[PDB]
Amino acid sequence: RMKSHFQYSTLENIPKAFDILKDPPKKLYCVGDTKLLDTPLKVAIIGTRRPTPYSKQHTITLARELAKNGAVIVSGGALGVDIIAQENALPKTIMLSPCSLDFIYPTNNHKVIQEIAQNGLILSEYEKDFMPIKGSFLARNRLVIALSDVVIIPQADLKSGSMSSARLAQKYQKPLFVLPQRLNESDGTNELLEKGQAQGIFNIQNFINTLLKDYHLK
Repeated sequence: RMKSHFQYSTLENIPKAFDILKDPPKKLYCVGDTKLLDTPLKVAIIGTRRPTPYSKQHTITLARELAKNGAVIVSGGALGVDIIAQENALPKTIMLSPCSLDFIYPTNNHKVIQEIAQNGLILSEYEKDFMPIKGSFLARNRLVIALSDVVIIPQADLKSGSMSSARLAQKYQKPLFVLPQRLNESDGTNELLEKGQAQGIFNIQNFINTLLKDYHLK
C-alpha cells in the first residue's frame, strides 16, 4: 500500500450533478483545485487498461484539445485510457478515487496522480484507511458518470469496467461516445454502436468543435 501524504479536506457542497444518484454522497473529500467543479463542460474519458496505439493516440488528442478549450476531463485514474487522458488534460482534470485520499491507487500511476493532486482535483467518497474492493470501483464509477456531462469510451472489451459504466451513462442519460474500431477489436464499444447505445466519433475535429459549441466554450 502506498501512502499519498496528501493534505485533504472536504467539499463545502456536494455538486448538484450528484442529485441524479439514488444514494448521492453526503460528504466528498478533496485535494487540489475545487474550482474545476464550476466549469460548463465535464467530459468523462474511461476505457480499457490496455489501449492500442490507435486508441491511445486519439485519447490523447481528445483529452488535450478538450482541455485546451476549457473542458475538464473526468476519470478514475486507472491504468490505460484513464491515466492517459488525465495526464494529457492537466491541469483541467478531476479524478474520482477508488481509495481514500491518504492512499495512492494504482501505485504505478503515482507520478501522474500526484500531478493531479497538485494541479487538478481528486475527490473521494472515503475518509481514510480505505483501499478499494470490487464494490468500491463500481461505486466510484457512478460518481465519474454522474458528474460528467458527456462520456467517451475510446476502447473496451465486453464485460469490462467500462461496460458497466456505459450502462450507467445510459441509466443517467449521459450522451455516450466511442472511437470507431474494426470488427472483432474493442467488442464492447462496437456492441454499444450496434445496439445504438453509443454514438461514434467518426471525425475527431467535428466531434470536438460540436461539443465545445453545444456547451459554449468556443
